[PDB]
Amino acid sequence: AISDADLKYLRRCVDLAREALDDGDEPFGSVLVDHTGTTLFEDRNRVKDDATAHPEFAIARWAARHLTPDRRARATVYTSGEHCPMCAAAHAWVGLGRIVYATSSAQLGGWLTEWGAQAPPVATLPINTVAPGVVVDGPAEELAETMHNLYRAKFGR
Amino acid sequence: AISDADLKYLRRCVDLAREALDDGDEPFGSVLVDHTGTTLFEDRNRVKDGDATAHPEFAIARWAARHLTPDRRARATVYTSGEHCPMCAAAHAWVGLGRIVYATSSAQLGGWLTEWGAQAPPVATLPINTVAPGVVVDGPAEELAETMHNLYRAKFGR
Ligand SMILES: C[As](C)(=O)[O-]
Ligand SMILES: C[As](C)(=O)[O-]
Ligand SMILES: [Zn+2]
Ligand SMILES: [Zn+2]
Repeated sequence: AISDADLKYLRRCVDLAREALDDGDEPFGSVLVDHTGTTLFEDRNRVKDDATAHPEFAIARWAARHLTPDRRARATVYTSGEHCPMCAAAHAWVGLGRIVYATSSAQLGGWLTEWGAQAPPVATLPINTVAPGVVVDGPAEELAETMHNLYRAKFGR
Repeated sequence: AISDADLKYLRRCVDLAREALDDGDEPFGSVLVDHTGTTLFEDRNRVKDGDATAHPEFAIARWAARHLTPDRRARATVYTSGEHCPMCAAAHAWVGLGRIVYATSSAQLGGWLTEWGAQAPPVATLPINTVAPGVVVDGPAEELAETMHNLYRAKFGR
């Protein structure tokens, strides 16, 4: 279930991923939203300015520092790309709520393989393999081509 | 695959885990050792201030990314009292660290929790190589099973 409201936030994730691309980083963007609708924190990949500089992970730590457990449980995380296992686990450790993603890690994995990219050193596990209790929605068919194009800009060869 | 020298570092990890439990934190301890046998960085769990991501293996991955070249990372070993959760195993692999040696597996931990009637963590106890297929992993250490059973029971089995 991805509503029109969820798509709007996913579009903002895509914009953040493009901000990252244009700054020399990798095209991953994410947004943290309170149950009450309000955007709490937005981020993107900052690999240039540690390979662990993932925005979803920054979200998890920001949430643990700024929000009570009750507010974390009720918050939603939107993301352009489905969390890697590092980030899915961090999300569950700090007790955040629903995740909605635009493109799956399986999708990205298949595209990387087409570009002849040597396999990343972390497996593309579905969020629920890592974090079984998290409610996960995605991918968003409307945004597949756009994300393919952003990924091609960074990782195509 | 567990040498005398490896076991000595695992005993240091256990001591770090005990330090953590005595300070109010969870009993997890880890040490980063370079290819010359020199300890570079030691750490322990620090979750009690409210950040459940304050794991020592993740601190080591970030420390290593800041302080070590890619070549030095690849040749360093991470010793740990408990096998890396998926968060920490992924971070380890993303930063390009080398071998991991652990005293107790995640299979041991998960089996003990269910023995004790304790709630499972919200992160699945995936073995390191499910998350990070290329990392060389050694453990667990039979010599340390009873100690770590006792230590995890103290924190998680009440
Ligand atoms: C979707 As990611 C590589 O920022 O965990
Ligand atoms: C063995 As652990 C919970 O510090 O990743
Ligand atoms: Zn990630
Ligand atoms: Zn961990």
